[PDB]
Amino acid sequence: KNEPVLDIDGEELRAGEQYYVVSAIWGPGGGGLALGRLTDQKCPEIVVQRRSDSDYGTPVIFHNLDTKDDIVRLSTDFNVEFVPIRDRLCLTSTVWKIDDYDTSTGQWWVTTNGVIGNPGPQTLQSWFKIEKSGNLGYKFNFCPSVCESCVTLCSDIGRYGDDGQIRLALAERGWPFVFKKAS
Amino acid sequence: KNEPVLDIDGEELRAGEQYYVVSAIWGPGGGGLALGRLTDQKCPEIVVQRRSDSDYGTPVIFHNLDTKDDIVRLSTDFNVEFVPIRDRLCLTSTVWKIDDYDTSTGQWWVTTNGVIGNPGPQTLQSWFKIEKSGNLGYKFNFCPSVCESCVTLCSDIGRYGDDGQIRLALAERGWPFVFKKASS
Repeated sequence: KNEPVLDIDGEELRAGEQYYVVSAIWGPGGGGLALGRLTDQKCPEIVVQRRSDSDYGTPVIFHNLDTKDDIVRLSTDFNVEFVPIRDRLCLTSTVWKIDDYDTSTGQWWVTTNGVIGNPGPQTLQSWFKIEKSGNLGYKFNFCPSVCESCVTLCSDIGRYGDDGQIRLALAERGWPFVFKKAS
Repeated sequence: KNEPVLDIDGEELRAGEQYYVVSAIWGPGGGGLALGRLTDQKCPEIVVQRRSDSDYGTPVIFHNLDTKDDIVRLSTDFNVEFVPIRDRLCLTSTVWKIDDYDTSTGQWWVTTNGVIGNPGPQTLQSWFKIEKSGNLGYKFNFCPSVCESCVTLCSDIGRYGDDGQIRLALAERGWPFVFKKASS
C-alpha cells in the first residue's frame, strides 16, 4: 500500500486522531494552522497559519477514503477537519474545502464548511492529499481522484497573505508541514 | 448538541469504548447482543441476542458521525461495531448494517459487513440511531440523516425469530436495551 505519513514522533498518522499541522520552517516561517476568521466576516471560518512558531494552532482530524484503512497515506485523497478547543463561533463545518474562485485576490482559498464523506462530484472540493516536500516534511495537495469524469484543479497548497493574516491557497509551490500529536 | 445516551451507571456513553448491549427486559426478554451465524451462511455474521439474561454477548463500539464528539447522543447517526472476544472467522466487518430485503421472511435484517464512517449515500445502510424507551432503556432506530437527497427506510429495530435464533430487524416498535461498560 502507499507509504504512510508519519508524525514528528515517526509514528504513522492514524485517521480519527488529532494532530497539529505545524510549519516545517519555524521562526519567520510561522507556526501551525488554525481555524481562523476574516476580520470582516466571522463565518464560515477560514484556514490560517499562526505567525508565531510555538503557536501550533488548531488540531485537525483526518478521514480516510478507504474506511477499512486506519493509516493516512501519501498521495491518497482524504477529508480534513479542524477540532476547535473553544465553543463554536459558527454553525458551518470545520471541514477544509477549496473555495469558489476569489475574484478580489485571484486565489483559490482553503476555507471551511466542507463535507466529510461521499467521494464523488458532490464533494469534490473537500478532498485533499499529502505528498513529500523535497526533503523537509510534508506538503498538502488538492488534486482529487474521487470523480473520474470531473474536470478538477490539481495544485499544491501554499500560503498567501490576505487580510493581514497568512491564509492557505492553491499555489505553484507547496508550503511544508510536519504533524505533531495533539491531546 | 442532543441529549446523551447513558449507561446503567448513569454515565454518558463514550464513543470508542466497549459496551455490552443488554436487553432491558430480562427472563423471556433474554440477554445481550452478539455476533451470530446462520446454517445457510457462515459469513457475513449476523446480529443475534443471547437468550439467557446472564449472557451479555459480544461487546460493541460506537463510532459517532461526528468524530469530534466523544459522546453518543440520542437521535444522532452512529456506526456500531462488534468487538469480538474470539478471533474473526469471517474477514467481513463486524459493523452493523441493514441487509437487503429478505423475500423469504418479509424482514429487513440487521446483519454485519457494514462500513465505519464515509457518511453519505454509499454507507446509508450502516447508520443507526438510539431513541429513548422509557427512563431506564434505549431502543435502536434506523432512519439515517447522512444523505439528505436519499429516500430511506425509517423504523425502530425489534427482534424476530429466524433459524432457531433471535435476530434484530426493522419493526414497528423497538426493543429496549441498556448499556454496560465492558471493562466493568
